Amino acid sequence: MLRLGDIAPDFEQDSSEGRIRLHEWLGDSWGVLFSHPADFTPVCTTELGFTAKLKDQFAQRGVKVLALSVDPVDSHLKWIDDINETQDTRVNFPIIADADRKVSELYDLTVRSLFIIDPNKKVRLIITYPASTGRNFNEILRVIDSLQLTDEHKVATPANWEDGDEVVIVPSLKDEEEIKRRFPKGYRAVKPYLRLTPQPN
Amino acid sequence: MLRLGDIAPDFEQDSSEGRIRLHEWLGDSWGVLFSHPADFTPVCTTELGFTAKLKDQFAQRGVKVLALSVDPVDSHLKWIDDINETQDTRVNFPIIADADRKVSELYDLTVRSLFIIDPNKKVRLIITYPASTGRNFNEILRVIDSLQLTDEHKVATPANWEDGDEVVIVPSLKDEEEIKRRFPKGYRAVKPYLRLTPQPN
Ligand SMILES: [Cl-]
Ligand SMILES: [Cl-]
Repeated sequence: MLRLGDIAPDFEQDSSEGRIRLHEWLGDSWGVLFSHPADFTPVCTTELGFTAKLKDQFAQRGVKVLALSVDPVDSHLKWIDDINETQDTRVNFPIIADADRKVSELYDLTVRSLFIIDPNKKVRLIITYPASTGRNFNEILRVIDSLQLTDEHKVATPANWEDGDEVVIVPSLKDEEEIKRRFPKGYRAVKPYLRLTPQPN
Repeated sequence: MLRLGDIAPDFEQDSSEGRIRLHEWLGDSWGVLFSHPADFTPVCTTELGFTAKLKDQFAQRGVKVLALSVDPVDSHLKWIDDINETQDTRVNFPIIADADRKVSELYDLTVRSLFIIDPNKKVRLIITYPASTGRNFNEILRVIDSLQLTDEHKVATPANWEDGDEVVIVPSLKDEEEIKRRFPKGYRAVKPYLRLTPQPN
């Protein structure tokens, strides 16, 4: 029902780091909300492990990270021992306890979803993966870079774009003077609808 | 409404390679159905370009690839010139023309969706990306490898798993004799719920 461009619903809820008021807690930065169906599940253990190891990577992009599970806070803190010990890491982000299902109803939640939330609290990507298959975390960082650049500049990122790669002038932008103004590096109209420009940063 | 574990609805429809009866056309292999909102759009041009370049990669995994757009077949064939010329590639897969919206209603279709379909015609992953952001195609191949392995073996793939990496005994499998039987390479119970085993292939 929740979809891309909708506002990520606010909530107040207990976490392994205390009460989180989502919109306040995010403030200015981008957000990632990772859902886990249960505590003490194996793929999720490796996922959180890896999310902890990429803390520098998210902070450097001004991204704040939450995890969400129905199990209570005291359970999350036992699991954080498991994750720390087995994944050789330190969990350094909040795990929400949704023991009343307050957040789970709002985000329309065997599959596990991930929501990327922008500074205006808009949902910018929903990724749902089945229990069988852990996530690739390079892909969420890449997607965040693309999202940040395309909010600041009138570009889209092509297939197999990585931060720094050549981009595409967004098709809606047709005014020649505004293009000249926004892209001093210029562009190659390899087709009239395919205007390739250096990443303008 | 369409979801993971549902059957990918069958359809007969015109394509740049002729009439496609999806279930027949897939037959035994895995499927990827890539949706594009329109022909002659820039990100999609790079996406199809790249899908064409990975034909060896999909075939080697016994995966068949379709693209879907509302524009008519004669339009797809003009666009295939554009894609061939600008992407330095040869489009070698069918692009469905959905000029009656027959397929678009069935798959519940600015965002563009991708459906991974197994040999039993079940939907195994839905990925929806916004217009701003081209896909990473390493990630769809990785996901396919994980899906194929977890259908054949009672394992899940951990975070940042690549074909060959160590996996996890699926949590539902508890019978010790059946574990011994299925995993002669053995496993490390680093926790009772986190049983790491070599990729059994
Ligand atoms: Cl690249
Ligand atoms: Cl790996």
